[PDB]
Amino acid sequence: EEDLIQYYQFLAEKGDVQAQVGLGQLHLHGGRGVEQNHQRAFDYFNLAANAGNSHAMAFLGKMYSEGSDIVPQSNETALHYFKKAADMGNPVGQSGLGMAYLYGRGVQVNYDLALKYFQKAAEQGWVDGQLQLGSMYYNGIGVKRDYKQALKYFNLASQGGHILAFYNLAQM
Amino acid sequence: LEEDLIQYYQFLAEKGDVQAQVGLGQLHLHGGRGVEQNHQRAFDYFNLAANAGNSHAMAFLGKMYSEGSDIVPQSNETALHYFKKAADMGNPVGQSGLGMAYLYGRGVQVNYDLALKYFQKAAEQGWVDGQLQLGSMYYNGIGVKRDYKQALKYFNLASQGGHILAFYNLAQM
Repeated sequence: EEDLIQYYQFLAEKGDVQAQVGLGQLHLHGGRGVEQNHQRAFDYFNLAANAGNSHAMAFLGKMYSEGSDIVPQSNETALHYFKKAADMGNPVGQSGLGMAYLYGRGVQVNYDLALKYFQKAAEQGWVDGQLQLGSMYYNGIGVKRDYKQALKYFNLASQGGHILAFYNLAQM
Repeated sequence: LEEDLIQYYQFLAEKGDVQAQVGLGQLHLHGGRGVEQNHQRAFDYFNLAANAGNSHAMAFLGKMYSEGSDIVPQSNETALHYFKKAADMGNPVGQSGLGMAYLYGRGVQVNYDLALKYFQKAAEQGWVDGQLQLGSMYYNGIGVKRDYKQALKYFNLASQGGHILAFYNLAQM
């Protein structure tokens, strides 16, 4: 079991992008056998992102949107990354741009754009995108109020994004 | 007021809403948010929705038929009927159903080629179980020659909850 973690660090060192992102995330939270390190997380994420991995880009965007002493907070490079991610089209990126257009974070407030981004994320099962979309329907922000739309997306979010999510969690 | 929503769903299912029939069916199948475990109402909702063309309803039926109960008397041949209807429509649960069927010759002749290809189709869709089956086959060289790295890829996917982003979703379920 320890060998599997070291094997992964080995494959990541040799350019396995999947391994870089996976490990990046485990250091970001502390994991299977992995001790938590934001340093190692940011470094892995830069590796995979420079290789073009959309998930890595989005993780960076997050770390810049919510800055620590290792990654100092900056909404401008968080935007840079959410936009690279979203172009490809990663739901986390789509959500990020969504928030930016909803609240004018580094961009002019634009409710249609927000709406379309949250919808794109929401379709891909991204619970947050669904929550955001639900709020906009509930509060009639991007659109005219539809409590039932809100109900649909809130329901999806509560199921974990998809009716089958339970079963994936049932084995995790 | 959650009860009012459960009743609102009962209302929508009763008026032909396929999603609501399937959703409530699932809640009755396991026992859930405000809902009592009831295999009978589960089976009725699943039949209602399957007749309407819903792949999830079909797959659920396939499941309670491969795995018999007192309500649903076991028949892996109709379990196969439904897994095949679901799989025809891209449903990962169905695809996985055929996969098991071919892996272990349940109501069908053993065929590792088919098991492997059905598990691939389901795994592609983030379905943790299909990823596990596929991983097992590569790891123990069942359908093909042992491919430790393939095995590893799918085990990793499974361990992440089917997708690297899955943890973030499943944390809010």
